Amino acid sequence: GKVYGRCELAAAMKRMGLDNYRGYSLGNWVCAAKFESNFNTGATNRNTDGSTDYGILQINSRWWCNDGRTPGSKNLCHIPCSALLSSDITASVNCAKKIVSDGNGMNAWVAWRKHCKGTDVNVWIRGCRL
Repeated sequence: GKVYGRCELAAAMKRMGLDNYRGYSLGNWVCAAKFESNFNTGATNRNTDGSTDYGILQINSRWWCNDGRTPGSKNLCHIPCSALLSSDITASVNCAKKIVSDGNGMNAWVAWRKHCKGTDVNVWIRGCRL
């Protein structure tokens, strides 16, 4: 589990095809990861309902991944939640693509909605030479 750099993560996400995935430019995804986890792939947050949020994009164990300890995990991304704490963002990015395609866009992420939606997201990739 590592803390990525901003341009480091922008480059990895660009490579994985997130740029304009579902109409969302890259700065959206980099802003969302900054505010969801401060770029830390190992972050976990436990919730009052017994679900936990895993990794760089704080993906929740009730809906998206299965950790074994969560009431009625749908496991919609078909992954163990531990896969989402790896230094390699691949599992997180592929599950994030199912989440943004679920019908509510990037609004599935509370941090994106509060801290990124409606701000200038272009700044999050400035300087990166992508």
